[PDB]
Amino acid sequence: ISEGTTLKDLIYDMTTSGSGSGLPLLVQRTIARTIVLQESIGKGRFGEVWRGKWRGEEVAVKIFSSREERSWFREAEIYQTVMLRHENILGFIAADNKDNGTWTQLWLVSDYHEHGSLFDYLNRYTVTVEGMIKLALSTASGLAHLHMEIVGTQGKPAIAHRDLKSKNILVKKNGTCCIADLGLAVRHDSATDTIDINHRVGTKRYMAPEVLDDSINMKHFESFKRADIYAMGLVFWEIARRCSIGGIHEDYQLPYYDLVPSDPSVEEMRKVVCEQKLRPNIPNRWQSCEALRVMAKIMRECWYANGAARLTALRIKKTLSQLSQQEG
Ligand SMILES: CC(=O)Nc1nc(-c2ccc(F)c(C)n2)c(-c2ccc3nccnc3c2)[nH]1
Repeated sequence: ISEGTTLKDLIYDMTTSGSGSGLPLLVQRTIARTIVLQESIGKGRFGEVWRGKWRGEEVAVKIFSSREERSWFREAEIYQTVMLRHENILGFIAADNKDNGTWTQLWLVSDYHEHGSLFDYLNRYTVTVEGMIKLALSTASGLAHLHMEIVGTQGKPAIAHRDLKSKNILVKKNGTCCIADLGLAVRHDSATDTIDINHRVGTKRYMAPEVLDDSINMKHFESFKRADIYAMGLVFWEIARRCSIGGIHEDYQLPYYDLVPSDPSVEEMRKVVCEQKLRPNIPNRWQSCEALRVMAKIMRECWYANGAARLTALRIKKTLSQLSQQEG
């Protein structure tokens, strides 16, 4: 990397470069190793994510714990898949490694979005009925592009987030969300019908019914695409459940808070979803605006305790794409 180069020039030179692929290793490496960590801004089992500057430009640095090396690899593998780089899918910058044995350091460097995750934004603020759409449409524009199975030269195989939730969604400056945390994600090659997979994963909450009572078929790459939606459905609930309309904007709450204890189990969740087939009670005061209902629609159009029955991702994309025209 030459004197004066800016992260912008890198990314630009990249997108507009021959192949729609990430930056050259040696370069990704140079970046990671010259980043200037600022201060931790979030932790987890996956490790911990910090905020840092690269030659002045802020950046996000997710730092895994050697013990969690595979989680690191998968993301690195995926965020670099042939041509996945939507406007709603976390801009991947680089991945690197550093020591030996017990202390090996694994990093993933992305783009920094001040606002943070939805689960934080939905707690710090109260979106507009207008914003509720940008946020919900983008998420949808994203999960679409992720399942969007292209084919040919370098057709991005269809991918399934396998763990979409209010925390793994980041919101930009212009109130545009973007998918993130593709660690548990899986790919699907259409030219040989394969899946690089392998049990019950994801957050014990937004788990779809198929998985909860185990009666799901992993042979067909749909059981995956499907569960993506239901979960993305629960996420919509939270968004509007925190939307303002003249004063009423019920406190933020995680899906199924009044039914099962905080930090649920597979059993405690399997009872209120499989059995009771109960969903987050959509307050009656919801049938107010023409938009607000479209959500309450999709929200149940997703909460079907039946796989195939759920709406497609690409769909909600088109429907909210239209409801975006007529409104605002
Ligand atoms: C659960 C959770 O917080 N997941 C999660 N993974 C990442 C991340 C960061 C860098 C990177 F390269 C990759 C691939 N992912 C982030 C993330 C990304 C950008 C952020 N920008 C500001 C604040 N927090 C952020 C947090 N959040």
